[PDB]
Amino acid sequence: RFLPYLWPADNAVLRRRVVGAILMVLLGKATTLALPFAYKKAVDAMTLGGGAQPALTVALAFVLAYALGRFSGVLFDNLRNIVFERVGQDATRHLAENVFARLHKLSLRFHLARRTGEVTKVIERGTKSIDTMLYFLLFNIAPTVIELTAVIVIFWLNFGLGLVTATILAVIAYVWTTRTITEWRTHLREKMNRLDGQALARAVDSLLNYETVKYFGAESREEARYASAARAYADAAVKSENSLGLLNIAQALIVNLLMAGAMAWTVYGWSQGKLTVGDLVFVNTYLTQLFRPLDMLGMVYRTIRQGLIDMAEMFRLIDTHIEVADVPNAPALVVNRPSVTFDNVVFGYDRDREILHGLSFEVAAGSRVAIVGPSGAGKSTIARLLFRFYDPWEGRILIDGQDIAHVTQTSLRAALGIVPQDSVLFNDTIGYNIAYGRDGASRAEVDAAAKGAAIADFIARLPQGYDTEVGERGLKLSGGEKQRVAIARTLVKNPPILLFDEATSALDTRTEQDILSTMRAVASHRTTISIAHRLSTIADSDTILVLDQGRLAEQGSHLDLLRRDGLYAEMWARQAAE
Amino acid sequence: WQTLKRFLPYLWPADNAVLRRRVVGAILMVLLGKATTLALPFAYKKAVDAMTLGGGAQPALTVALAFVLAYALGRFSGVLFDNLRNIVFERVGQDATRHLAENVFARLHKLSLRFHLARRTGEVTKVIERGTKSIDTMLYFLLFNIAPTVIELTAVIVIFWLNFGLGLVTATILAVIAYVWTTRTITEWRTHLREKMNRLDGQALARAVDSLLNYETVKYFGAESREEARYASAARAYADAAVKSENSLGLLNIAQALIVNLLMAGAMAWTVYGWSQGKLTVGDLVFVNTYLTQLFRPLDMLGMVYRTIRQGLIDMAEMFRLIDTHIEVADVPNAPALVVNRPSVTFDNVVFGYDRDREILHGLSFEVAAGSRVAIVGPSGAGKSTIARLLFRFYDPWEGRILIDGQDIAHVTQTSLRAALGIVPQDSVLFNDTIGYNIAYGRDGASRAEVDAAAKGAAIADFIARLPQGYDTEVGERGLKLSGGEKQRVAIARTLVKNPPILLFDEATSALDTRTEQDILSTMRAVASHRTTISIAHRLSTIADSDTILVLDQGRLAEQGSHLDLLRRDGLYAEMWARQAAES
Ligand SMILES: Nc1ncnc2c1ncn2[C@@H]1O[C@H](COP(=O)(O)OP(=O)(O)NP(=O)(O)O)[C@@H](O)[C@H]1O
Ligand SMILES: Nc1ncnc2c1ncn2[C@@H]1O[C@H](COP(=O)(O)OP(=O)(O)NP(=O)(O)O)[C@@H](O)[C@H]1O
Ligand SMILES: [Mg+2]
Ligand SMILES: [Mg+2]
Repeated sequence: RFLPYLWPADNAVLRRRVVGAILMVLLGKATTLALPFAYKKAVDAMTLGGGAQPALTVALAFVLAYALGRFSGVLFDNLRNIVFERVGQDATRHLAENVFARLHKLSLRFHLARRTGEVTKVIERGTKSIDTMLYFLLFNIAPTVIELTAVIVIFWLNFGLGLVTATILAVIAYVWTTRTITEWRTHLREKMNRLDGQALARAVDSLLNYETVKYFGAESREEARYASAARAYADAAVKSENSLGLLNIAQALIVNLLMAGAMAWTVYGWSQGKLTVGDLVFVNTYLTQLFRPLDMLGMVYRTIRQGLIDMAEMFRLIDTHIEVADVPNAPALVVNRPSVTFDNVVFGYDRDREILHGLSFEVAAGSRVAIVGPSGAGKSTIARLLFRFYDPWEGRILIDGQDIAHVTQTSLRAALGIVPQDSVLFNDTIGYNIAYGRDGASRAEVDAAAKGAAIADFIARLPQGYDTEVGERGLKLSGGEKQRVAIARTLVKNPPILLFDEATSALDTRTEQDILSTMRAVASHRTTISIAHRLSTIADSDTILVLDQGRLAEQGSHLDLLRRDGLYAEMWARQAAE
Repeated sequence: WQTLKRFLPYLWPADNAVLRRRVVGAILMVLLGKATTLALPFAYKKAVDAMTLGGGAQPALTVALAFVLAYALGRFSGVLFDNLRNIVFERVGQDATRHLAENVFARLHKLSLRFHLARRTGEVTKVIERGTKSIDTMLYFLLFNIAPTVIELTAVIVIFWLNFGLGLVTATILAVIAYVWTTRTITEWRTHLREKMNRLDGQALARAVDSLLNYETVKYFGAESREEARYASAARAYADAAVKSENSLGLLNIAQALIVNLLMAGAMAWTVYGWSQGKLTVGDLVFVNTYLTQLFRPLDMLGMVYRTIRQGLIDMAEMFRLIDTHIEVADVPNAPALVVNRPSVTFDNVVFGYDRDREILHGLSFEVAAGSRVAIVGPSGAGKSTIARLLFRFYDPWEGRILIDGQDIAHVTQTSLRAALGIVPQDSVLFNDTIGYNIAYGRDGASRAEVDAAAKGAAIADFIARLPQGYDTEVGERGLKLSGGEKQRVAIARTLVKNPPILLFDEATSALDTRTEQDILSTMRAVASHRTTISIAHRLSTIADSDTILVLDQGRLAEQGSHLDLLRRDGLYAEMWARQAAES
């Protein structure tokens, strides 16, 4: 139940669009009720002839009534479609936009554990389900009931109470058989959807690892592992479509038994002198015009049922994946002095394995602090917690003495600029990626960042320059070039706090020192936290934080830590060993 | 087109199965259904026996039995035969869809590295889905919607010829010709809008998927609304195109209805006039009524059938264009296998660039000796990973050649060449599975002993042991739940499980502390005897103890020699090593 979302629609002229559309339907249905009465002009072709002329009433009245009735029915249906198409496309678009936004609202844990193909299939299928569900609720529930009741009333009036009882019995057995077969088919369809999602997810995962498959020559292995899920889906789909065919034959059996009974009773009434032969075609046309909407209601029920289950699936994917949230009436972060404080932070990604065991440190405002440690000590975890992708179990994190968990995430992330360990670029040009740092960045800012990131000369020597396409995830650039593009993005952003998580690992020391010296020259009060395994990158830092066993082991300058003969001294001795 | 003549050799292996029986049965079912549909109004035309020869006990027997037997049972048998065709053909159809999807996936993995580097994942996904669906529906309509419609059309024409002379048949063929004409005209009117619409849909989905891949980036720069707007733009463009297309379809439907109902009025008016002259009966009225409805019901879909066949043909031609253009490396005719007796590597005057407007390798020549441990260093952009990609033959050089044990890489099967190489790439990507599956991926059917030995060699065995789920820990998409060093060590473990004669580490230990790195390297040097090891690294301490160091600068080999030799020459490597020992 997500009701209030469509209510803004009446702000527009959608009223005028929907009412007329509904109006069209009604008029079309009206002609469909005046179509068999139009066909009892054959009575005037046999019984009593014509009041004025026997063949003139029949010819003229019949051509006009039957032809215009069928044409006007189709015309009103298509007029409804034509006038409602704009509203329908706008509704589908708004649903897709809101789904996309809610998908970007989800937590980092979800996107790290996601499967892109599965998410794609689930989103597509659920959006189609919701769209068709709303369409059927607007155009296939009230008109069908109207036709059903109207045709029942006409049979009541012109044929007593036998035809209506037979018709309601047929309709009730129809809805019962439909429910039974649909409930039988729900399991197969659910399994089929799940298998299709898994198959598409596996295919997309194989696409993401194309270079891996090439590196290990496992093309046939991936082909077979996709064919497995493909064949499972094929079996499930065969079962489901056979179920649908059986439902169709049962529905046809019921409707045609009603047909035989009705026309037999009508001709028996004729043979008893009660009814006319025109009543035969009367009941014929009315039963066909009643068989169309019941065939519509069967698929309407099936579609609403599976649309509800697919909607539940998609929402279950977009529901419970929001860990970090703003506290009620959260204020904005005020960065007067860009300091960072880790106050006894205890954190782990999952409760069964703890990574940070009460970590505490103080990055002074405007300082240039480094973070070292072995692989797995939890440095990138510090980076992720500072950006509040997760909340710590115990302790807290402060920026200028303010708890990040008690401030709006927007203001917190506006004060931070992160160059991640895994740098990912948009499948666009270098200019777009570098300008992405700030919305509406000027060419001057882009050039300044490219010069500060030591890629201005690289971009200048490129045949397409700033318009060079970087490919998916920027893999068409070299590693150092991608890292420098990320640095240029964060420089365009220009926040008070900067965090380089292994930002220059793919750079030669010369280019790295160019970037760092340019930053130290042009920056005045920027705080710069840097993580690196290459100790030469951070030797000239103001302070170095040695992380060990999820805690802070040592802290101090390069010379102090070397003289203290501690853990950092061992690192630098083993790395500076000739 | 000739694409269908070129595509047909693949539906030729399909002919060898029992699916001959299933398709024959399906066609038979169709034919029986059409026969019953034709016979339906023949005996609904026993309303004549109701009025004419009527008013007694015998007429009521003729009529009751006549309609009960023929009309009700006939329409039921028609629907039953339609669904019987569906049920007997469902297996063949699903198998055809599955085989098409498998072949599309295989060909997609057959394309060149350039394509996948420049690809758009969401666009590729949407295009593959739409094209496979279109080809499937095209084949389905060619098999089940061409012969039955022609049969019904000609049969109803013959029946009208017999029971109504030659005026009705001429009117009917005129209506049919104006119907197909209007359909073609409107379809070609909307085709451009449909192509633009499909293109916009693909672009929008590609943009959304790219935003998904950059979730962390969007979060880092707070551009959620920016991505929302950049997706909404293409979404509403697609919406406008779709509105235009569906309105075109609505006009097509009203025009078809106009034609059909004009023919209806004319035919039934002529029938009642013939009745008024004593020529025809009221049964002829109901006759022509049911026959005209049963004749224009299949045409109500051939309009879309033409659209579907056209778009399926163009998508098939697009597929053939994509496979005739996006495979740049191929095996020479009767290519032999690579015989690596002595794992040496040779770059003989290699001139290469990715695009012709920018050359990266300017006549590079070097000799990696068999069993040696050579390093490749240089500034960012010199073309070291380019050397790595050329050695694996992702691209072919413009000039020069590459040799492994004296054999030209371009004159050997790619499978044997790539089997002799094991590379840890600069961009390590893992499958969205467990650590055990990723490490075991190095060799098909690797044993637990090999996986454990490789995890020990990559210095990650202890880490996996201390994990709550051990080898079954999920690494996430692209292995982003592991750390950088852990992911690199998993990649090293993969290449160690593979255990080829030649190994290439392109920045393989950059995210590792020097201790773990030296553990891995010492373990390798201990267990390896005659393995050739090419290593690329900016951190020179990783490669200082190499047998030879190759300095690459702007695509040319500048210096060459041991660590001591290059340090003593006071050249570029000496400058790099002095600047890297910063002692600040
Ligand atoms: N999302 C996650 N789920 C589970 N475990 C995780 C997740 N992210 C990180 N880890 C683990 O947490 C530990 C610390 O990771 P991380 O903070 O990246 O350390 P790191 O040392 O700074 N990166 P590195 O230099 O490459 O070793 C490692 O054992 C990771 O495998
Ligand atoms: N597919 C491609 N299309 C265009 N340019 C490319 C492509 N691949 C690589 N390049 C360029 O080729 C040059 C060198 O690429 P690369 O082989 O990665 O050198 P590299 O030595 O590995 N750089 P790095 O790893 O950062 O130290 C760079 O200018 C790249 O941008
Ligand atoms: Mg890290
Ligand atoms: Mg590289």
